[PDB]
Amino acid sequence: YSGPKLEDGKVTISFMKELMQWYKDQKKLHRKCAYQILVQVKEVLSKLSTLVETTLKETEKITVCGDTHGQFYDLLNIFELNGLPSETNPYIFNGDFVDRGSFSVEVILTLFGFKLLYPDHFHLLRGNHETDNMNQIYGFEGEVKAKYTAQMYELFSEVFEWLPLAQCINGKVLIMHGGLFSEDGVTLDDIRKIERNRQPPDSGPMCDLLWSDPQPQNGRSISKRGVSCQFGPDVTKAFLEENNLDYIIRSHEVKAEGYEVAHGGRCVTVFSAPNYCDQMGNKASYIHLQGSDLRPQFHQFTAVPHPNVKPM
Ligand SMILES: CCCOC[C@@H]1C[C@H]2O[C@@H]1[C@H](C(=O)O)[C@@H]2C(=O)O
Ligand SMILES: [Mn+2]
Ligand SMILES: [Mn+2]
Repeated sequence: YSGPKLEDGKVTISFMKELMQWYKDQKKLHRKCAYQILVQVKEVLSKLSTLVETTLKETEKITVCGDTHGQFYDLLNIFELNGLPSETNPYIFNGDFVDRGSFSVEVILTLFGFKLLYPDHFHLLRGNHETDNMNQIYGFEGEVKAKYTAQMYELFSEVFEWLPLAQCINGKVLIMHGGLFSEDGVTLDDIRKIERNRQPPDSGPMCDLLWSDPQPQNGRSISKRGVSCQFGPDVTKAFLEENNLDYIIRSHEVKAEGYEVAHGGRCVTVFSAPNYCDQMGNKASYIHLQGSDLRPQFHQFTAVPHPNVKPM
């Protein structure tokens, strides 16, 4: 009976510590508490712009993480290496929290819980895996149905629809899960105006932000993924200039080193799922930014042990 409980229906730091320990021990958060986090976080997210704009004063830092894919024990490792989230220790998790990994429910409810506890200092951006098509195929819909009910998954889907699509730091660093656009002339204004509470279209700004990848050569190509595009160093350069930006931070691609600096330093990939699917053997990384110095400082980390549940 000693499960983690909300206090007056609200998330507290005490609750989060209890939750993370509960999840470490492979136990289930009660459906009614899961429900409350989901409805409350939907309210919080629905009030946000499609483009979150964050001001980082001279002394403040922020941590940017890439894909986590239900690798809950590696998530806790991030917090042990880099400290728990707080108003003095803000985080951005750049999409793809669920699917692939076997602890997606644990990752996402932990992330939502911290979103509720620190709404102004804990940021969640939508990934391509925070969608129906992907969830149906790649594990999350199954996991929710196994641990809770079909109805619970519908609520998760409707919550994902309210996740912002991009974040801009000090008007200079733009963060999105996928990347830049299939068409020329897209601006920050276009992004702000995206009605995001939906499943992504097959093409468009919303699709691109979740799906596109950088390529080494100039111009654009059809995506190997079958949706969106591959964009070259020249595409990046122009977009940044037209929008008065310094560089972009994206995720969406595994790197053996857990990060990649491409397009002449203008396109940065960060990936936070080490030894992805227990198979890839890749390192992962998180990024430190300061605002007195918006240049990314990379921190590589390796996978930690987890209980014997196979991917998917
Ligand atoms: C094309 C290969 C690039 O790496 C693929 C990675 C493995 C997972 O995370 C990314 C990729 C993505 O973000 O879409 C994969 C996935 O989420 O299915
Ligand atoms: Mn992705
Ligand atoms: Mn991914």
